[PDB]
Amino acid sequence: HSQGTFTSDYSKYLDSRRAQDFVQWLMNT
Amino acid sequence: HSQGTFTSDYSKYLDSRRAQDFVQWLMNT
Amino acid sequence: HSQGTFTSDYSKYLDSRRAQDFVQWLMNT
Amino acid sequence: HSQGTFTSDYSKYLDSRRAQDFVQWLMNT
Amino acid sequence: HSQGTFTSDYSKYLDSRRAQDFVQWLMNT
Amino acid sequence: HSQGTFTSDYSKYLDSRRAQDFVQWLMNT
Amino acid sequence: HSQGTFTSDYSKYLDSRRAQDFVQWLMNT
Amino acid sequence: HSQGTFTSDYSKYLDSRRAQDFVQWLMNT
Amino acid sequence: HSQGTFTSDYSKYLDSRRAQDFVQWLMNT
Amino acid sequence: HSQGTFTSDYSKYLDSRRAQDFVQWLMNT
Amino acid sequence: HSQGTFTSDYSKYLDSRRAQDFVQWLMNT
Amino acid sequence: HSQGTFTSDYSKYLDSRRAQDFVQWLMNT
Amino acid sequence: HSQGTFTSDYSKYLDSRRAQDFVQWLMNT
Amino acid sequence: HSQGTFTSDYSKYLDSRRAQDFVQWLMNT
Amino acid sequence: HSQGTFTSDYSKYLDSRRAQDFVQWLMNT
Amino acid sequence: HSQGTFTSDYSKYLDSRRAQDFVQWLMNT
Amino acid sequence: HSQGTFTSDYSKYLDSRRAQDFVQWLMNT
Amino acid sequence: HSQGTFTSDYSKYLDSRRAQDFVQWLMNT
Amino acid sequence: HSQGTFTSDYSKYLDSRRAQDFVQWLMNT
Amino acid sequence: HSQGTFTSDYSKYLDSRRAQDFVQWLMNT
Amino acid sequence: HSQGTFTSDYSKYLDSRRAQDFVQWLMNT
Amino acid sequence: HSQGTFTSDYSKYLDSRRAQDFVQWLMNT
Repeated sequence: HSQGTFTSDYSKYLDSRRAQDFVQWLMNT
Repeated sequence: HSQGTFTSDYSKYLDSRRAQDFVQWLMNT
Repeated sequence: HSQGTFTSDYSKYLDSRRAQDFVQWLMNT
Repeated sequence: HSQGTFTSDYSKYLDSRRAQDFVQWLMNT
Repeated sequence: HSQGTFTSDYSKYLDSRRAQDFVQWLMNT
Repeated sequence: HSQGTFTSDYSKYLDSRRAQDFVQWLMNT
Repeated sequence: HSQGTFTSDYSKYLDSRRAQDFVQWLMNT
Repeated sequence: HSQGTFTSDYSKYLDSRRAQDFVQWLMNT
Repeated sequence: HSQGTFTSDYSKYLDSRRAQDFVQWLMNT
Repeated sequence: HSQGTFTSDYSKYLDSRRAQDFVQWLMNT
Repeated sequence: HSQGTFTSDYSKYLDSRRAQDFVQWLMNT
Repeated sequence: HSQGTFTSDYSKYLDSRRAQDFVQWLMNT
Repeated sequence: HSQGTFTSDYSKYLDSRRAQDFVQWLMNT
Repeated sequence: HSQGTFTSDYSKYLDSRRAQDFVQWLMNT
Repeated sequence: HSQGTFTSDYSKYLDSRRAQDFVQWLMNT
Repeated sequence: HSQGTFTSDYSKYLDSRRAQDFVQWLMNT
Repeated sequence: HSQGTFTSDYSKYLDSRRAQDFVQWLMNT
Repeated sequence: HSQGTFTSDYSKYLDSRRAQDFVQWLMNT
Repeated sequence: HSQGTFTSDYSKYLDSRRAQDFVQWLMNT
Repeated sequence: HSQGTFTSDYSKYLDSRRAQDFVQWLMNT
Repeated sequence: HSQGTFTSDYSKYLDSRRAQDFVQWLMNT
Repeated sequence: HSQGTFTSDYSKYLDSRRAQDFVQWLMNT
């Protein structure tokens, strides 16, 4: 697990709507 | 598991709608 | 499992619609 | 399983529509 | 299973439509 | 199974249409 | 099964149409 | 776990709507 | 755990709506 | 089965049309 | 079965049309 | 130019060294 | 040029060394 | 040029070394 | 040039070494 | 040139070494 | 030239070594 | 030249070694 | 030249070694 | 030359060794 | 020359060894 | 020359060995 990146998500929705809104800008000169 | 990257997602929706909205920009000079 | 990359997703939808919206730009000079 | 890459997906939809929308650009000079 | 790459997908749709939309560009100089 | 690459897909559709749309470009100089 | 590459697909459609659309370009110099 | 980055999220919603709204801009010259 | 970044969130909502509103701007010359 | 490459496909369509569309280009110099 | 390459396909269509469209180009210098 | 993001940088150094040092952390729950 | 993103950089160094050092972390739950 | 993304870089170094160092992490749940 | 993406780089080094170092991670659930 | 993607690179090195180092990870669920 | 993708690279090295190092991973579910 | 894809590379090395190192993985479900 | 794909490479090495190293994997389900 | 695919390569090596190393896998279901 | 596919290669090696190494797999179901 | 496919190769080796190594597999169902 030295470089291990463990991700766990459990999702349960009844009559539901998910709206994840993400704007990202990254310019390096 | 030295470089192991474990990802687990469990999904269950009844009459549902998922809207993941992602904008990403990355220019490096 | 030294370089193992385990991915598990379980999906179950009743009368549902999935909309994963992803925009990605990556130019390196 | 030293280089093993295990992927498992279980899908079940009743009267459903899937819309995975992915835009990717990658030019390296 | 040292280089084993196991992929399993189970699909079942009733009156359904699948739309996987993927755009990929990769030029390296 | 040292270099084994096992792929299993089970498909069952009633009155359904599948639209897998893939664009890929890869030129290396 | 040392170099075995096992592929299994089971297909059953009632009044259905399959549209797998794949564009691939790969030139290496 | 020397470089381990463990993330765990458990989600359960009944008749719910999630609205994560994120605007990010980062240009460095 | 020398560079470990552990994040844990547990979420449970009954008839609820989440509105995380974030505006961020960062330009360095 | 040391170099065995086993492929099995079972197909059954009622009033159906299959359209597998594949474009591939590969020139190496 | 050391070099055995077993292929099995079962086909049954009622009022159906099959259109497998394949373009392949491979020149190596 | 409605969504146009124009970036121009002109750089000329004689016997010079550039050290842009940036640390950024952003976790939202 | 409605979505045009024009980037121009001109670089000329005599006996020079460039050190652009960037650390970025962004996890949203 | 409606979606045109024009990038131009001109590089000329005499006895020089370039060190662009970029660390980026982005996980959205 | 409606979707045109023009990239031009001109490179000339005398007794030089280029070290472009890029680390990128992007998992969306 | 409606979908034209023109890329031009001119390279000339005397006693030189090029080290383009790129790490990219992108899993979407 | 409506779908034309023109790529031109000119390379000339005296006593030189080229090391283009690229790692890419892309799994979409 | 409507679908023309013109590629030109000119290579000349004196006492030189070329090392183009490319790792690519792309599985879509 | 409507579908013409013209490729030209000119190669000349004195006491030289070429090492083009390419790994590609592409499974679509 | 409507479907013409012209390929020209000129090769000349003195005391040289060529090592073009290509691994490609492409299974579509 | 409407469907003409002209290929020309000129080869001359003094005390040389050629090693073109190509692995290709393509199964479509 | 409407369907003409002209191929010309000129080969001359002094104390040389040629090793063209090609593996190809193509099964379509």
